[PDB]
Amino acid sequence: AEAIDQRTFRRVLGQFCTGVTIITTVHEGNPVGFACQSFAALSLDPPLVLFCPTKVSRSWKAIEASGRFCVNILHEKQQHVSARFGSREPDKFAGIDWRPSDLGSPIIDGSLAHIDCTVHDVHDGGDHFVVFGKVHGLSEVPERKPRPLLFYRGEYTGIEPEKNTPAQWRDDLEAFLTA
Amino acid sequence: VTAEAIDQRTFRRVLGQFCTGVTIITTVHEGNPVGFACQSFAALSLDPPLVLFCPTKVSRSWKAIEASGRFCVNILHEKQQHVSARFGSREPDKFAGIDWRPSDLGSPIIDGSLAHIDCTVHDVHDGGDHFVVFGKVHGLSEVPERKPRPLLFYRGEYTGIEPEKNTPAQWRDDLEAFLTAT
Repeated sequence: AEAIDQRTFRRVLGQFCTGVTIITTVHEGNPVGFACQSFAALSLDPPLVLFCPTKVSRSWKAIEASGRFCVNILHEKQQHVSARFGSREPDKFAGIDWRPSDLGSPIIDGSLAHIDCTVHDVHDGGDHFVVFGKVHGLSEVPERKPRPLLFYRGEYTGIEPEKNTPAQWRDDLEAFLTA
Repeated sequence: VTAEAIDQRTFRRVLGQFCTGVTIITTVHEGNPVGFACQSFAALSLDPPLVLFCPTKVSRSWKAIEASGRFCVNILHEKQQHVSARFGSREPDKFAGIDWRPSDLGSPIIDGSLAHIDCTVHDVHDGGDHFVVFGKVHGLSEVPERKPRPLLFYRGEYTGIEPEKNTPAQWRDDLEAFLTAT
């Protein structure tokens, strides 16, 4: 009954659709990363983001040690990259083109956007941590078609661009960070 | 030394490249239903079962949620763009013309939503010009069943999925698996 309760959490929370990130660092010379969907924009002033690694994550411990990370937001053509980071295969950056950011963290070629960060604060979050990052630089790749990789009810998907609709807002007290 | 190095227009443009669902987060306070639209939501923990959301420090709804001690998260269907629009307006009664009923804890469920999650306030942290609020999950539901077509927000616009793109996914590394992985 414990395992069924956990299956229900996974299914119901899966109804909230998200993009997909790879969060990366370099620790003593080698590139390190993990796939993550528990990402959000947090604050404009100061500029902050958050992400939620598991308490058992090996990749987060490398980020904690360096104090630096880059967030790569994935394009739908990068489904293979996400699958690679999700596996137990060694040498995860093999065959994947990348370059260091201004702070030294891996930027993956072909992404929609990247965000160059330092670790700002860390909190306990049950069986996960919540990590705040301070933003030091960011950009989107020009002329790449805006088609994000999605994750919804346990499967990869993408958008139908014919559905794109302008949004108007008036309540300034509750403004989205991205409007 | 106080540093200002990030342009605000650039922040909004770049962070909009991360696509999200759309929620309405609700409570009852001083005999009235209260709610707001929010994209800063995430699944947080399995054991214990937790979620998080991030209201602005100036939020009217957060003051009501803080006082009552409880909230319900409603995940919207693509045909509910009109609900998100009303909650994003300055109308004095936002629940007018929108069908709703109380959850087991006593917070508004929006009829026609894809799913809802019934919570109590668990902890609260400072997050710059926002707060980060943790909720303890007491109930959750994805019925009555509706065709699985979520309302999305991407690059400052509403959108939706192409269901022909839906593809199964496998995850061998248990130490890093998503909370919602099958």
